[PDB]
Amino acid sequence: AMQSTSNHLWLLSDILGQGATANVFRGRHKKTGDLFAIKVFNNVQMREFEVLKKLNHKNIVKLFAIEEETTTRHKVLIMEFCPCGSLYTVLEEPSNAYGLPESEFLIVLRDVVGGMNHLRENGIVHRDIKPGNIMRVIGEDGQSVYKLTDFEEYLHPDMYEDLWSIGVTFYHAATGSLPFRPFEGPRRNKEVMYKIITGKPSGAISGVQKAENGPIDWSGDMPVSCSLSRGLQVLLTPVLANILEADQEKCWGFDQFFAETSDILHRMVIHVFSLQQMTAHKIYIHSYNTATIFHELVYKQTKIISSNQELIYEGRRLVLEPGRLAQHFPKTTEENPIFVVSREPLNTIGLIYEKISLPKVHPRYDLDGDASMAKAITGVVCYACRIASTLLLYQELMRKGIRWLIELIKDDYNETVHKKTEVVITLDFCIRNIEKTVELGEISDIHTKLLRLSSSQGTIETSLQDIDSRLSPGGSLADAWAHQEGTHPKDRNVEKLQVLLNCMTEIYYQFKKDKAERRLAYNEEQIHKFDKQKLYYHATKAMTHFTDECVKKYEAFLNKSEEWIRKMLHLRKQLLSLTNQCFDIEEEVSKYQEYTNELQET
Ligand SMILES: Nc1nc2oc3ccc(C4CCS(=O)(=O)CC4)cc3c(=O)c2cc1C(=O)O
Repeated sequence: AMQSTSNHLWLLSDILGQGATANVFRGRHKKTGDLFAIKVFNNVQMREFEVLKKLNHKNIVKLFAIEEETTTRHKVLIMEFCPCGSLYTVLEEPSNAYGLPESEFLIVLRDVVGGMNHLRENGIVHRDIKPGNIMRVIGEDGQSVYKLTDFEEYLHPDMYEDLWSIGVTFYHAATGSLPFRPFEGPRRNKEVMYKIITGKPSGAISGVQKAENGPIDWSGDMPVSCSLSRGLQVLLTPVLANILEADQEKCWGFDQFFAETSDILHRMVIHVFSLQQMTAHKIYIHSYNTATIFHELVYKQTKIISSNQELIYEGRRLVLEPGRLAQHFPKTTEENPIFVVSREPLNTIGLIYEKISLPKVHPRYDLDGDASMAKAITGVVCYACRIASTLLLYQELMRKGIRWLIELIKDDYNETVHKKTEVVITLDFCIRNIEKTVELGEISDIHTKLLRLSSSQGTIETSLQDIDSRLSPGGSLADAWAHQEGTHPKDRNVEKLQVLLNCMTEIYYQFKKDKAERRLAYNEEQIHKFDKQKLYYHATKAMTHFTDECVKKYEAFLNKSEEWIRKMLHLRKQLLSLTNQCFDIEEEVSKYQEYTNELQET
């Protein structure tokens, strides 16, 4: 049994979204077989619907045609089918439980901004913009494409009794959670939800009531679990904070919103890894800005002075001209960035993350309880699987940066030998050319000064070959410990966690299907119970392997890194002083090579 039309037909089982106005079915065309989104209304239109046909944009679901059903003669809308679901469906997956991927987040912001701007150029107010009103289509290039279509938690404080729901959506897509949540959720604590919005804190964007009828934990920054880069949070926070307060006097409006959002999307990314702080970063800088502004953003994200920023890329030093535009910088990835080191001693911090534990599993056979329990616990393992791959990246980036920096130091040492041979040759060809010619005080004073030079020049040679003995294998500065301390891709730790993650996701997706069915049979009930216990042994087995292998080896590698940083900073100061002791005596032998060697006489 199913409904049909002159051109389309759809089954009642293939139902997608179910709402108050109408329901949307997955239907096909009678002549082509192509799939469409059929909207059948449960219950002026012929003009306001044909004006939505001509609406053609990448970020808007195309309304193809309007046909009338066969049996009920209901107005049926034929719309573009988006097989991936809505943004809410995307945010339901455990990998996005603590926030969208950073690249995926930019696609959402681009399509959402690009879609509403085309609707404002035509004059359509969306009123309600939630992850449910944002569909997802896979483009011809494999990247997601988000589209608006349909035009309690996403309401303005005055409407609770336009840019608001956009700020709630972007915060939801960035943290994996809502900005304003009471204790028992926005249900019976609905009056608390309104008291949270009317608190008008302005600068703050979050309000978490972690106790029943307790306080409201405000914050102006993103949570630690945010999977966006710290450079992206700095540019995102003021956009939300200025669109999340009831004051129209203090509201931004679309023009300042569209301007500041277009500013973010037009910035390219320069990947930088602070080798001394063991921190990776992303610099959002416009392609027309100069490298001076680039060093400014690095200082605002690492507190390293701009003049002290020494850059390494692909095994060599990197000199940035202060006027060199950002679009001419070398292309960088998260795995091949620009290592920044500084002569000033820096604190070794490492990666900062929110340390979460497994929530306990209840024995109550609750199809809704087990589902909401399985969703949070699988998102925790994803976060632990996320941090595990980040710690592995930090360690492998550390090994390349250290294995490079020792070659850059050995390059500064080899340049010092070049200036040493230039002084030794000058010394010998000037201390012996005097012996050839050899009124006595004018010559004996030279040898009491030429022999002081060759003596202090020799002490440089001894303290140089000492550094050459330190930059040798096993010379109290070898990078061999980096390969024998932390975790490696050979251990395959990220994949070992990904194995237990898929089993927990398959159990979650099954419990998500078990909740749709109102009740289960006796046989299916015991499978829902047996796999609910396996969900605990997988999460417990993963958290054991995560903390007792990934974290321990990481903190052992980091602790060994902080010591090696000091021993490296120590050797750099010596080699710098030893080279400065070569330049000032390269010119001290210049005061005597032309002095007495060239007397005056006709
Ligand atoms: N044009 C539209 N195309 C739509 O395609 C959809 C395709 C798939 C799904 C499901 C995938 C897996 S799942 O787990 O079952 C969750 C939902 C939902 C939709 C959907 O809701 C939808 C709405 C519209 C609209 O215009 O409202």
